[PDB]
Amino acid sequence: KLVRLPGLIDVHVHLREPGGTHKEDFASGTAAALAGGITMVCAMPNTRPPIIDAPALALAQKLAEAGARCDFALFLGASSENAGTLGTVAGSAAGLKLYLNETTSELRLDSVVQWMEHFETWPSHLPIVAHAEQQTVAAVLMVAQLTQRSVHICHVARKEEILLIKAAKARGLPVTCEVAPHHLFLSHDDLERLGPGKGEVRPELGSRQDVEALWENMAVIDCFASDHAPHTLEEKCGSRPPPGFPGLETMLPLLLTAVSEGRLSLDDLLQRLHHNPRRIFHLPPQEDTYVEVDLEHEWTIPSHMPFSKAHWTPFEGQKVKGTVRRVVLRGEVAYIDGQVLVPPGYGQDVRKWPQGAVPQLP
Amino acid sequence: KLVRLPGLIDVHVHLREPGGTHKEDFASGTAAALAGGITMVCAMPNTRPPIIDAPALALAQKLAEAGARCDFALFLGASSENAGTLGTVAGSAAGLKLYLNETTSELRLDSVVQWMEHFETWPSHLPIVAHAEQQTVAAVLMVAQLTQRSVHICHVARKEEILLIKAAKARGLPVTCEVAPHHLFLSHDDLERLGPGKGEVRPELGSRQDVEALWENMAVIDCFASDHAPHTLEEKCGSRPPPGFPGLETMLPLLLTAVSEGRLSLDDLLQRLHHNPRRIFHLPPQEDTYVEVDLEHEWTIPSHMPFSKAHWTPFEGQKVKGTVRRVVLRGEVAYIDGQVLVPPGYGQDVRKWPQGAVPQLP
Ligand SMILES: [Zn+2]
Ligand SMILES: [Zn+2]
Ligand SMILES: [Zn+2]
Ligand SMILES: [Zn+2]
Ligand SMILES: [Zn+2]
Ligand SMILES: [Zn+2]
Ligand SMILES: [Zn+2]
Ligand SMILES: [Zn+2]
Repeated sequence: KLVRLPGLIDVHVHLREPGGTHKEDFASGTAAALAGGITMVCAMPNTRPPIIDAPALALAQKLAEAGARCDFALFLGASSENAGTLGTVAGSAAGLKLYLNETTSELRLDSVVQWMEHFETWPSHLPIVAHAEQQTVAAVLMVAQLTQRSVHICHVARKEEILLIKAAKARGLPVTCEVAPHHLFLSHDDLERLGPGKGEVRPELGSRQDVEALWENMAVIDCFASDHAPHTLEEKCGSRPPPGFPGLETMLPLLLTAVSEGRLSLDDLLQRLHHNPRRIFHLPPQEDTYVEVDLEHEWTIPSHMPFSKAHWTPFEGQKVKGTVRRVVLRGEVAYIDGQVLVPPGYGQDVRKWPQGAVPQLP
Repeated sequence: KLVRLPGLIDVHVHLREPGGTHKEDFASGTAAALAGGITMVCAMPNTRPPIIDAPALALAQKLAEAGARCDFALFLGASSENAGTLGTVAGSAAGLKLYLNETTSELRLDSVVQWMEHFETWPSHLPIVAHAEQQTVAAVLMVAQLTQRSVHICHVARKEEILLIKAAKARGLPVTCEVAPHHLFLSHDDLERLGPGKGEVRPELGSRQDVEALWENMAVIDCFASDHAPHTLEEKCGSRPPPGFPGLETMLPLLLTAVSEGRLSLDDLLQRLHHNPRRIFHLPPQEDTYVEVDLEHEWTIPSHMPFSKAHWTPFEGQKVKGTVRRVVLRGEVAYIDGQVLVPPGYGQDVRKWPQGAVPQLP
């Protein structure tokens, strides 16, 4: 009755530690990951302090080693001051994150020349990922070509963006991309229900035509990733709502529903939540690690999932078919039927495993 | 000084056992694989008897389990009589092999309708690979679309073929392909040296323009695979030369030379000899497995490599930079500097590992 999947990987999560632990911490965010059938996460650097230098990375690594329940890697963040300074720690990170649209004064880059400087100084064998919306996708692709290296585009959300990436791939350019579940399963049609606070997300929800273009161009999508961006309901419904949705606990149930409906195959799903994340980010295998899912159980997403401290979900009310029943991580039962069974600190930094270093020429 | 690589995978080898063991056997062919930095091979079914039914597969599995020194999976072969009969053993094979051009009376398919029948009856979640040259590439792609599933094209050798596959990928069709080293590093210019016997291979050596098109379209190539096709020198130089080159021991040195010359990156190589083979064929990770290579040592390929019983090589005289120094397979030293150190039978059938079954819906 159950289907055994390999350990799934989410390459785009915000776990809020250090500095935003009321929204989520490593322990709660990785519990959410396990309950969503995810056994490895890559955590983004827009924490407080942001992970933009070696001291901040060192702090975040110890906090994750002590709090994470699943395995992880941590991104470094590009700033207006750190190009050329990250070489000694670069290989210990998941990759480098560029925030190319509206952002915090610390990750903010004010000039494309600063993007160039990062592409030129970051080690050429290590991953670079970009938050790049609309024409910014084209712009960062140009910078990647000028510096003759690859780039990965986060959360593609629009017909415009997926078709641009499609055209770049047709020209043989080294670009990969990911799509988040809210851009496949929500649209403008849902903003009346969500309201302008809860509905705030970046990239914003697309039109029906945007959603249909992403599905029609599934072949262009290399990865799914949640962009798990937990904020409390008070923050989402308050005066200055921060953008973002929680998504770790809902991503796999949503996608399994789509598999059961024949919208994509099980293999299509596993390429995008396992094999392609591995190969783009050079993430190591996890020994004795698997996820058991039940594809027959129909349920309705409630007003909040059990684990994320966000304590809300934009998918409330959607019917899904597909449940995570059991997760085994490195030989230990990590999750069964609504209970996480590995403690904070069980998770490890995969970049410290010998098989987790990115291969490079001498 | 040494570069650590993961365990490399060759998805296209002919190991000649059962029935052609003077050309190669599991023990000698997997020694050649290890000396070439390969830790897992997928063996083709055109043996004697050919692996076209459950009894033949059972025999080949035991012979491989007893003789293989590295890990393996075995292909089943499509015949004019076995469509609809392989369902119980299909999941235990690497995949199904279709020989669509000139071949033996046992793997010979006389009608595209027989290709259709195989695409319709072989389990939809399991791999299908095709020897398909020139217009046969287009024909098998059509059959794949009619049956709405994927196909993998073996040894792409011509500008015509890579551009057709390129066009299919631009239309979002589920097709992958592999290229063999002789089609990247040899051409018509080498036939005078090789002669018409040694030079006989299928697909035949291409023109300079074919070779240049493959390099220019590297982005379209998903895998490298040797098409290791050992025949003795007596056979290659005799009256009716069989097509094929040995290649396990020369593939990685040739490609490392190209990396050192900047023709492709180390990552490009590892996508094509590790990550993409894994994800196309759902091959499991190998624990505690790695290859150490030396990228500074310049040497000239001799008249025969140490291990393959073929006892000849078409790459004789080429200068290479790159050597396999050490291979560790599942925690045991398997190869050092010209000596294989694991015995016949150390290798295992990866499809019997829990992590080596192809995931499928209930
Ligand atoms: Zn973002
Ligand atoms: Zn991302
Ligand atoms: Zn994000
Ligand atoms: Zn890798
Ligand atoms: Zn062939
Ligand atoms: Zn092949
Ligand atoms: Zn072959
Ligand atoms: Zn797989």
